[PDB]
Amino acid sequence: HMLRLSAPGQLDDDLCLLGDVQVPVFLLRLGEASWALVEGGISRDAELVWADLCRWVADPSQVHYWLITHKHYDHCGLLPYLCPRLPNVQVLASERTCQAWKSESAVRVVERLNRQLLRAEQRLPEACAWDALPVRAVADGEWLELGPRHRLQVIEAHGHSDDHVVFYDVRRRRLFCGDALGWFDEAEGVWRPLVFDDMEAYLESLERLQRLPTLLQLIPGHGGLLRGRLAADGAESAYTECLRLCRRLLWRQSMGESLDELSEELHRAWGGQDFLPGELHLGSMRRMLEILSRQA
Ligand SMILES: [Fe+3]
Ligand SMILES: [Fe+3]
Repeated sequence: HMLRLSAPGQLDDDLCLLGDVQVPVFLLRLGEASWALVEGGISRDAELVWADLCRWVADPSQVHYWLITHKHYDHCGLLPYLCPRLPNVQVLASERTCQAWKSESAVRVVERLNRQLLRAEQRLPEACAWDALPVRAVADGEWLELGPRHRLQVIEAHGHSDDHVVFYDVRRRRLFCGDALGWFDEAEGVWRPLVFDDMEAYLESLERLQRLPTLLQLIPGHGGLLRGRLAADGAESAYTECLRLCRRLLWRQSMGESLDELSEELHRAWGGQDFLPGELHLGSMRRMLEILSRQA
């Protein structure tokens, strides 16, 4: 579709999509000899993303930054496998995201979920320890001076997860929004909410993101780049779709429907029977509905 760029390769003068559009890694060209990556993908894509990267970057020591929106397994799975191959990279993540990588139990969930995505054929590259990643914690509101033409602000955007941040390039009216708006369903053309931590924070984050200067490019954690009206109206539409889901929940609960019943229905109606993102399955759908039920 015209308003959505969802193919691997070049997306803008400074911007490329690496790997699988469902779990993409974005490549920013910061200068003649300087690059950044945005989003951290899934572990099993290490060699695919590496192969794509080397088509654009002849010298991987020129990759200087890796920006991470949140701790979910599908947004940091590549780090232990590709960081050893990027000797100059600095991983930029929020305080709470960095904390997840020094938690034994959290690292265990991330690795189990990523291992489930391995094909029987493949073996992962040699990994460095999660607590040995070259990370620099970034704070809410901090300006990331990545290069002479790349200045991105860190914006706290909790609610999808308790650590989630977004990255705003105001020069380009470009927002890397992770999962904070949900999952864009390219079938129906609408956002599907992904409220896995706190509904009030998720909605509050979307209110603040609507107050940004009008977006030209909106780049979520899954599905590629959105432009035109999809970017300009994205945060508002995601807010609307979350309220719409709340109302549907309260409607059907008050007709005696159990959450498991509605979890099944919604999972079906959104296409769950590799269409939905890996993080939106019956169990996590059930978790989101639980969260919305409690906060309403
Ligand atoms: Fe997520
Ligand atoms: Fe995700």
